[PDB]
Amino acid sequence: KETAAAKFERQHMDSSTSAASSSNYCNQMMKSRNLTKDRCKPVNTFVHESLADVQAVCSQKNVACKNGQTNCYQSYSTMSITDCRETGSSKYPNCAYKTTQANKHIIVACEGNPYVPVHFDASV
Ligand SMILES: CSC(=S)/C=C(\O)c1cccc(O)c1
Ligand SMILES: [Ru+3]
Repeated sequence: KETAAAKFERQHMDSSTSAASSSNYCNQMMKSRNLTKDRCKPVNTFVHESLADVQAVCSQKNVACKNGQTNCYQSYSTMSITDCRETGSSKYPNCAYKTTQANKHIIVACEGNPYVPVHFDASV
């Protein structure tokens, strides 16, 4: 029932803050977005731009996806993001993450009709 498009919004959209509100950000957000459910998701990126701006990336710079598919797109403008990376001492169910804020171009995979983001591939 959760569409792929909806899952992308759950995993990767946080339009509510301009930047990572705190060294705590990742611990709180991975948990509440259900990314520490069955395992600690090792790496995950949140984007702090509007939904419209992030959906519009599917019409921007077409680039190869890390997996070799052709349906990835790089943003022309930089975007405000937060990178969440599991710590060395992190142990499920107490998943712990380092939080890093940045401004970078994002790369997303897009699929469907309508053609919308479904995976976060990379930042550059
Ligand atoms: C690491 S890629 C780099 S930083 C590229 C850009 O900023 C970029 C690329 C194409 C068009 C454009 O207008 C901007
Ligand atoms: Ru650039």
